[PDB]
Amino acid sequence: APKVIVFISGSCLFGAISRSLFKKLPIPYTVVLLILGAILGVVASNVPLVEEHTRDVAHMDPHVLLQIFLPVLIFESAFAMDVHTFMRSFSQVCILALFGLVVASVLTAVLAMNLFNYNWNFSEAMMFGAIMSATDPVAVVALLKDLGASKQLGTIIEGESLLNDGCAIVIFNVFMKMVFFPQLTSTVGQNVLYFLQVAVAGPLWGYAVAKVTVFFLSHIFNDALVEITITLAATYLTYYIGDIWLEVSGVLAVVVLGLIVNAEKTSISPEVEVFLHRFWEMLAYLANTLIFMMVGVVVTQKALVAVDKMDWFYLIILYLAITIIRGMVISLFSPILSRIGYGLTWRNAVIMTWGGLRGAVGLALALVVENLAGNDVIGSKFLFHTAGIVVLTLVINATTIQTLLRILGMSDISIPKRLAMAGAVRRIHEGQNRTLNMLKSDRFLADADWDIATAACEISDPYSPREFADMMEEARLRMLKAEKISYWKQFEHGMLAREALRLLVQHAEVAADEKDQFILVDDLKKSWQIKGIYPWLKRKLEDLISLIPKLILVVNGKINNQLSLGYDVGKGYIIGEEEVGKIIDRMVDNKKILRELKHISETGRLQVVKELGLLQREHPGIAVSVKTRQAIRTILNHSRETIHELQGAGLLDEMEAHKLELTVEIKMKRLMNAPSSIPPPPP
Amino acid sequence: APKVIVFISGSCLFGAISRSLFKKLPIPYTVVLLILGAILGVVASNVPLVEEHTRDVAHMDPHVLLQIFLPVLIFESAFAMDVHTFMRSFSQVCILALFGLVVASVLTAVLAMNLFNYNWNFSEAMMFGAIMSATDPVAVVALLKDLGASKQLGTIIEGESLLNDGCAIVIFNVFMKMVFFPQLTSTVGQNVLYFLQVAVAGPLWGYAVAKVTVFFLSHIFNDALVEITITLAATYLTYYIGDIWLEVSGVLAVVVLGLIVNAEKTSISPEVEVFLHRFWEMLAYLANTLIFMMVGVVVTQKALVAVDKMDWFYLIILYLAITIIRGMVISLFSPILSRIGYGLTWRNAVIMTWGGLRGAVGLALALVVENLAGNDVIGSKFLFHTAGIVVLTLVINATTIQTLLRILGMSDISIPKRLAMAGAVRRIHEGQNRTLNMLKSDRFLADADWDIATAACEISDPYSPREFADMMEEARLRMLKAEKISYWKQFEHGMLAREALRLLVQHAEVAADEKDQFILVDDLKKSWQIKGIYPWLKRKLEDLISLIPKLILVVNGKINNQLSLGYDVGKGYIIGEEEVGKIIDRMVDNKKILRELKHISETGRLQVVKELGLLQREHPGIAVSVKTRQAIRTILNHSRETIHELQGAGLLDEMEAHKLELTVEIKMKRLMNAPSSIPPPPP
Repeated sequence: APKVIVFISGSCLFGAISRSLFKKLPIPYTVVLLILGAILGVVASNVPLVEEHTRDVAHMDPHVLLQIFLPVLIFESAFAMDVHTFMRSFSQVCILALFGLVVASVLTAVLAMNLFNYNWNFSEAMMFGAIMSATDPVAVVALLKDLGASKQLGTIIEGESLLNDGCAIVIFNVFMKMVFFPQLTSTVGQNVLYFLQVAVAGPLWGYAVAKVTVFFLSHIFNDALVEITITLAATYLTYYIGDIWLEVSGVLAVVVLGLIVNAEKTSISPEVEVFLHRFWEMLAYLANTLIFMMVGVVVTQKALVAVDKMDWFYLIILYLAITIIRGMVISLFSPILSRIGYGLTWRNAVIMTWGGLRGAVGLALALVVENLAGNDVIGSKFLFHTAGIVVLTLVINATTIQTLLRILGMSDISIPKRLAMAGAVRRIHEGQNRTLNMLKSDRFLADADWDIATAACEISDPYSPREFADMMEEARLRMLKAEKISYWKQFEHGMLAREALRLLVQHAEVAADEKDQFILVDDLKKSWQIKGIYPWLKRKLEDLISLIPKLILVVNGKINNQLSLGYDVGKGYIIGEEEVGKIIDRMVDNKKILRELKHISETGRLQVVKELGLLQREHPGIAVSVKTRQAIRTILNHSRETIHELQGAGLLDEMEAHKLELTVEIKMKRLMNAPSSIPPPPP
Repeated sequence: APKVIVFISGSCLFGAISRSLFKKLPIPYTVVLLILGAILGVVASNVPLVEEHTRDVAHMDPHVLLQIFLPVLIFESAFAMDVHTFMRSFSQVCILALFGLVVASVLTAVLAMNLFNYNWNFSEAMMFGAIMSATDPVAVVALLKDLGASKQLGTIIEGESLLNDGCAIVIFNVFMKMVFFPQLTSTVGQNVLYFLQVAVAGPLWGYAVAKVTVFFLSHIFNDALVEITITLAATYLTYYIGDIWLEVSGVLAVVVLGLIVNAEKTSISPEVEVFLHRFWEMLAYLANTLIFMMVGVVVTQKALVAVDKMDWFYLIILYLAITIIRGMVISLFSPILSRIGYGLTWRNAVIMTWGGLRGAVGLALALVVENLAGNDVIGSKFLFHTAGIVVLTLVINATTIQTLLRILGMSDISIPKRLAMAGAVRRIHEGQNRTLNMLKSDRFLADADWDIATAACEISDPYSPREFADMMEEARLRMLKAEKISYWKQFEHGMLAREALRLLVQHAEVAADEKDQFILVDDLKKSWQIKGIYPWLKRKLEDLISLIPKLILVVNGKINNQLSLGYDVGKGYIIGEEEVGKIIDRMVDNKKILRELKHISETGRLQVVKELGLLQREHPGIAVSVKTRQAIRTILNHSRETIHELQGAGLLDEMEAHKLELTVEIKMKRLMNAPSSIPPPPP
């Protein structure tokens, strides 16, 4: 009879209670989860049966808890990313994560040696800084995505969290294997070979197993269960094979596996995408709950017997030191991120310094370094410092980050957003009023109550000369709002891709950020440009042909992936300009500015149609293949709507319409692995 | 560095390979999974590394594998049921499962005693029968659900599998505690006390923890992870507490918990319903794969060293004898089951006879016996017999049940559903042709390929005087087909409950199976039958009043659910008669039979209207509450459609529309937890 099952179920029930009872309060559920873990630990210190449960579960081996709890949390943090905005901002995020992590660990080691009274070494203080610098701000990025326009800020803080966490586990692991396993004395060349093979074969093995997983997932139809099992087995086997069967740090392998799988899901069916997102979020929630309750039990059992007032004072100075260190790192690396196309303002820098929340990854590393130390006091000091810093950072930084988001003025509602929200509230009020008026003249519902129905069905708003040049700017902003709604309408019909929609709306908003310019061509130059090493290798392999067919198929697939996005962007621009020229007459009443804006739209139309013609001429087979792909996708979606309205006509039951939906889903998954470039037909 | 993770990942990959590769073959994936497990066990018998992995995993404690695997499989087998058709046939399937299981275990014990050469006593042979009588026909249930109108017998065999697993593991645990732990000698009074305590406090504890879990799930809004966590923790804690902390039969507790939670999902949000269904199916697949692979490994490592030709002959005649015994059980219990409302015909009798497929439940119990027997030969003979029965039963019974459903004529597709399918194929073909002609005249995809796209867009055929009185019967069948089409069309609008729609279509099909009678009111008046013990309890407690407030609230909620079901059935019949009277003119040309059929429909409508008037006379306030619920549901559904059409018009962005959808989903869940009877207002 195991006690792991009853401890896991009790931790799950306590986590459910902490999530339910602490929704409105700004203190997160993990703090009261750690408090309940401390209460459970002192109950185990009194009661022998709870002592049996806690010695069965909480006093476990570090390696099994590491290799179980890190893959699920790391894969969820890499699978919840938005890969397009992360990859288009990978430069500043990657250099900030790597350089800020190494200099923050160095500064934390130096300040630990200059402040603490323990007789530690430089490598052990570097290990302590590696544990300290690990972050996991789920609540910060949730609040940042709840305030609207800072989507890029949430993207860069999530990418900083993922890369900082992964490489923090990497540096903690290499210093743990250097210090805690001291029987190996090696040369400089073998050490730099080991560092090179870790830092290369992490993402390399992760990319190899990710492409193997993608190749497996693409050729699977009509069973989501195999896809879920293959994803879970690939993640766990990747981490275990990397971390045990070779010497490669497998953390980066799981990070890049999650990033590549998130760059996929075109192959994965959408119901499996929704299931995998919810399933990995649930697994990470269970892992966080188990890690927090285990570290609460172990902290109140064995880390409480050595704490004194000097340790408390060093903990307070440690909190101030890590805040000052993160502020200094961001302030020192601010010109480097300002040198790139997306710089950061001072409010984003402040909310990134205050956005650092210590995480269950750091608690798991603290548990590993606590149990791996033995009976000496150093592991208890590491665990106590990590628990104190995570409690202080979680409570104070959560409450003050809500306060600072309110104060710094980026949480306010936008005036066109507020107007659109008020219009939607008025529209749903009129819709409910006419629904009530229709329900009044019902032969079954004329006797029904209406005051209770109106009280229940009420939705409140959650958000509570030179003049001629000024109205030119107002007409321009109304025109770009019409552009936004036209782009969203053509996205809604299924004619556009999600990434092309995101590119169009980011081009429209950076056009909106200026005074008297529309969505131009110079910001749209980089859309369809396949220019680079790809056509160079394409013409190299075409000269060599006339594994080489596999290489030219891979190059053709990359060219198809760029060209479909460029084709979608150009055709979406055509559709948007045609629609906004259809509706230019209603909103614009002045003929001069009407002809001016129509001339601007016609110039954009002619340049985009000639560049689309040149795009077709430069690669005929690729263009005809992607337009055949768009045609077959359109007619498959029309057949899907035909099946849906046949179910909505009552002529076909749910089971046979489900069979036909399965047939057209098989057809769309077969359309996913289409041939890359059909040859052009003879006349 | 555990090896359970690498064996779990390897088993998951092997199960994925076996499911993907053998999809077209009629051989199930479990047999080739066990073959791969046997090959891996032979490799472990040779290679020391695979020996270490199989020693770490396959040589596990039986109690930990029981309490890990059995609640998952039992809860998924309970949760995958449709609870309405299970509860309507609960008496028949309960007496069939219980009596057939006990007499099959007795006959298998007697057969083993007079057949096998071992000196087994009666209790070990009863344990052998309890292992041998456990059935898991999942693929049979899927095949019967594929075969059209065989819904009732599929639900009967599914509930038979669930209850057979339940009391089979109950009697297995009782006789295993009798044999393998014989140090306790007990009195007859204490033995019957233990039997009554098990057979009562199993379902009692299951019902108590199920109502606690349901009341917890009803008060949880806008988060899913808490609900998934609560469901999984409730299942694990229920099985562990019942098996260990009490002497409760833990299998029956999880059966009752799964059936009660399946009676709900009115409280659970629909996305959480879909996630819970797919997640429990995935957990059951993982448990089944692990059980089959470990069974193959142990049965080729330690349970194949005592095999001989006499053992093989005994196994073959054991298979023949248990097939004969199950057929004899079905034949002898056919009249008792035929006295009830759904009598089993001989084709359904031999389908349920040949449908008995042994599986993971019996394999896990055989593993428990093989580990508990130690070095004795009894565990080896048990595991070899059970594994051989499972593999040959799966192969032979799967192939012969495919040929049996072909031979018996239950795989024959009905002529009107084939005509409707052909009409749907014609409609989707002409829709494909007209949208192809629409795609012909466009400025975007004019240069695209056409022949390959049209070849890929082919939804093919999946299915490849007195006579004047006889054509009146066909017109009656056509008009009841129109009535059930109207019922499904009312279901499309969102006025009918799922159980009300199922009741209407089963009334429609039992009217279709008769000569000259329509969907009458005599078979329809069972829906609102309030004549029961609940109004008697309500009136006696109201006379006591004028904890019992909670009692009358529970009784009021139960009769509120009954009144809601009856009112939905009556209103659905009224709206269906109004619709079929609106469309009676087109499909009827003869005026005399037109007036006759319209008179029948009008008399039925008047009868239903007057008895619903009597029904709302009986309980005014509960009728007010249910029509208030109907009005609130209609207004919120129109609000959801208004948000969806603001999204479809592009006026509202995706995240604010998701926030509004979350708001109306919260209001719908609050409508689910409404007061069951609002008091009527004074005039």
